[PDB]
Amino acid sequence: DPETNMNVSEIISYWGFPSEEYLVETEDGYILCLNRIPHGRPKPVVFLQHGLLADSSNWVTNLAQSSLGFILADAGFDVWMGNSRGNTWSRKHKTLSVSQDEFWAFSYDEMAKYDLPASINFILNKTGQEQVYYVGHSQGTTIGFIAFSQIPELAKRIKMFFALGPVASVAFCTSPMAKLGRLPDHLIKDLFGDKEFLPQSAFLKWLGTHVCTHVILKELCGNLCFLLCGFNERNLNMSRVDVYTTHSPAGTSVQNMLHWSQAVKFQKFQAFDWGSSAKNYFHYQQSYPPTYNVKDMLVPTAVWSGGHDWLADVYDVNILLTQITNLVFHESIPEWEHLDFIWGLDAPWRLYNKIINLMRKYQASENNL
Ligand SMILES: *[C@@H]1O[C@H](CO)[C@@H](O[C@@H]2O[C@H](CO)[C@@H](O)[C@H](O)[C@H]2NC(C)=O)[C@H](O)[C@H]1NC(C)=O
Ligand SMILES: *[C@@H]1O[C@H](CO)[C@@H](O)[C@H](O)[C@H]1NC(C)=O
Repeated sequence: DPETNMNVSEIISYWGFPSEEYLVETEDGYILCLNRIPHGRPKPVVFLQHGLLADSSNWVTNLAQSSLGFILADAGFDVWMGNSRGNTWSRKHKTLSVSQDEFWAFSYDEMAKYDLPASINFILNKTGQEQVYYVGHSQGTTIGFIAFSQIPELAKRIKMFFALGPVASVAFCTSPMAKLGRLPDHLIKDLFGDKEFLPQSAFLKWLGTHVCTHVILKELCGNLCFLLCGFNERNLNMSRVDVYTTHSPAGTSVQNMLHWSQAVKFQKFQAFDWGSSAKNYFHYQQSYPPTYNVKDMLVPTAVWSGGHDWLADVYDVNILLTQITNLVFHESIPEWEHLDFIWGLDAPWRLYNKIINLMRKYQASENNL
């Protein structure tokens, strides 16, 4: 497969689409790579945000008529895809080197606080548009829930929020992440260091111990993304595995994994606990981390969840839906697993078509004013 050892711009150009990349600088000096599909093979803007240990690839890794990024371009949208700090394409800084611990001293807190405002405000300036549609998967969902409840000036800029496999609280997840999560913070630091989260073969074998055993592929259990997220074999293109395997995982910090462990352990949707009153005060101007309330998020939201989703589990998803003021739509696809939202064979007709039609319903209402 030519897409395996290709960059995200090369994949877009391979499928016959216009490709554009942009370097954006955050308020805290990180240099993010934005991917753009300006037209199909001024238009309304859609911003696609990847999840845990992923990248822009996620929206352009199936075929031209089965990948969200590509179908949105063909449906008449100006497609923008974000890359979270620390991944393959966003591992540059104005001052810091990738060899310094301070470079990796971030979690999804900084992604929501600095990556999203910088990325969205760059787009709105470039296009001249006043608003964007926001689509998030997995961790991209939580970045949205934080950014849009914490930054009301940014929320105003969002027409509609499409949450695919939504994650706020991760209190009841049964994914191998709750296993890594329930280890003490000092042990995670001891095993993986203070920089990039790079687990070796022995750790992934331990994380995989009798949880990834009623699977045909099994090579998928060696992959960090497939392991933490979970895959539905009834709905994956098992011939495309090497494309998914090469592009994912795409990189994150040990601190981001520490934050996800704190989310499992404390069962609270909050900012990162730095370990002491003094350390927290140095970051938040208070001794305990600020809590994030989904009730403060007034953006019109459309939610898709999977009944067999390990990470964005049924129990946590049901709690979340009761907290979304202005829930426009919600659907639970009973057999879907976490990765089905981005790589499901049936995702174009059970998901991608509904997203396009809700955007058009919003457009019809807009054009009516
Ligand atoms: C499922 O995966 C296979 C393998 O990635 C896809 O087949 C490739 O499709 C492209 C575009 O049509 C061709 O250029 C390749 O030569 C095909 N073969 C291989 C082995 O890469 C297939 O189209 C995917 N999609 C579905 C829905 O089956
Ligand atoms: C992607 O590959 C193309 C072609 O080699 C190159 O021009 C571009 O700068 C690359 N982008 C990144 C982010 O590596």
